[PDB]
Formats: sequence, structure tokens, C-alpha cells
Amino acid sequence: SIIATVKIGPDEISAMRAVLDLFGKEFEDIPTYSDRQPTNEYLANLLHSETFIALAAFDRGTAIGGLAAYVLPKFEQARSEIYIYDLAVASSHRRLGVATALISHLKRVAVELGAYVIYVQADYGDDPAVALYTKLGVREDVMHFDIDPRTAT
Amino acid sequence: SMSIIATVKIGPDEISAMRAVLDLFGKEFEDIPTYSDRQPTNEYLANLLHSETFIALAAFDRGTAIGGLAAYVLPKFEQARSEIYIYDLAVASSHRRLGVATALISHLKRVAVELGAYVIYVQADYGDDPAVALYTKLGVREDVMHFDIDPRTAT
Repeated sequence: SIIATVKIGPDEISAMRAVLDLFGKEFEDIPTYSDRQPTNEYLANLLHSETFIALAAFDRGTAIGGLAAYVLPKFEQARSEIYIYDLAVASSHRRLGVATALISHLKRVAVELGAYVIYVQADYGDDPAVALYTKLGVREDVMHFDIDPRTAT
Repeated sequence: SMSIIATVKIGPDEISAMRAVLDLFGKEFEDIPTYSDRQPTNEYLANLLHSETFIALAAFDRGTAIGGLAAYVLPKFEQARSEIYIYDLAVASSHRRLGVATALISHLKRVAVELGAYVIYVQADYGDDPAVALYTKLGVREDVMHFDIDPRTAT
């Protein structure tokens, strides 16, 4: 199984929307990812950005893999970090090396960008994500806090 | 641009303030080489500070940096919305338990509303008692796993 990955460009909005739809299905959150999508222009501008990366894998027109990530140019040093925000593999194509291929592609992008590190977070109970990122990287258990900007402090 | 115990948003013409914030990070995180000894050029910091997706907040007591907040604005892909990620936050040990951190975060909320960002989030390590205590009061906590991946190794 030789998985082909592709870096989605601003002239490929449809492929981007297909990836978004993939996210909604695999994360079981269709409205968030399918029913509230940005305009063509917004997606074109975001994909044109140097600090956003969208990778994908397709099989016969169907999106089977998707990776959305940000490039964070650091403030303490002239260095960059790659932050994987969302990663999903179609339930129909699991354990075929799709996820591995995306991350390998992202490494190539990271190298040509001069980024020194890639990171990503997994939820507890997300057994496959934990399995993948454990094999590919070093685990650190941390805490996440969501803060409402509209509430008083 | 806020009066609490003095918070300001650092612009591209305020490199000295930015480096001061960086130096503060190094001392309070006990990692001086990372934050003081390897700092970017004036041009790099000016370009980064000019960016719409980076935010640097500072608290001054006497022209002396006593607080700092460095954050990224993540324009999302699934929807036309934005998230603000706090990367580093530190308060001078000389000004602890004075509302400095709360001030900066209150200032960040204003920036978030102004930008239209719907959420602010931040990560903390186990053992960092003051950060955990602060963030537990200001928002909702969820335990997650962080993974570091080296781009130079094979998959």
C-alpha cells in the first residue's frame, strides 16, 4: 500500500472542503466541519498563507487522509515549530499507512521550512492517535485550559 | 493599551520592550540561554510583531518589565473563526500574587473580542502550581497528551 499525499494549494478549494468533510465524519462532528465552512476566498487566503499547511491523501476521488497544521515562527529565537491541529484517516482506510505518510510528508515540509520540531496533542481514550504518536514521537502529559474571552476576569 | 497595573501591546517599534519580555521569560522559566542568549535580529522581531497572527503583551511597573504574554492567533480552517493560543506567560517573582497574570489575560480577552476570536487557550505542566491554580480559576481544564516529533528522523 503506497499512499500518495498531496499539499493542498489555494486553487484546490474542493479538495480542501473534502478534507474538512473527512474531519467531521471521523471526529463525529459533522456540523462543526461540514455545515459551517468558510467562503472560497477565506480558504484561498488561508491556503496561500505561509503559516498554514494542509496535507491530504485521496483514493479514487475520496479523501482518505487529512492533516491541518500551523507554522509558529517563535519569538525567543529565529526558529519555527509545526503544530498539527487536526489529523484524520478515513475509517475505510485505517492501518494502511495513511497517517504515517501524511506525517512523513509534513516532515519534508518542516525540513524545507527549517522548522526544528513537529508536535501534536491526543485526547485520552483516542487509542489509535496515541498509538501512532507514541511510535513516532515522545509523549508528555500536560493540561489544557479553555478561556472564554467574553466573560469577566 | 490598558490600565490595570499597566499592560500594553508591544508593537514593531518597541524591540527593547520585546527583548525585556524575552529576558523575563528566561529568568522566570529558569532557562536563560533559550530566551536571552539566542534572541532574533531587530528585523525578525519587528516583522513578527508586525504580523496579525502574533500577540505580545507586557506589564510594566517602572519601565521595568514585570509581566509578559506571547500568543498566536490561529485563523481556523473548518470555519471562519479564530483561536488565540497563549504560548508563554510569566510574572516577575518580585510582583507575584498581585494580579499581574490576571491583568495580562484580561487584556488578552479585549484583544480576542476585538479580533473576533471566540476562544483563548493555554497549556500547563504538572507541578507548575501557580499556572495551574490561575488557569483553573479562569477557564475549563482538560487533560491531554503532548507529543514531540523530530522532522529529521525517518517514519
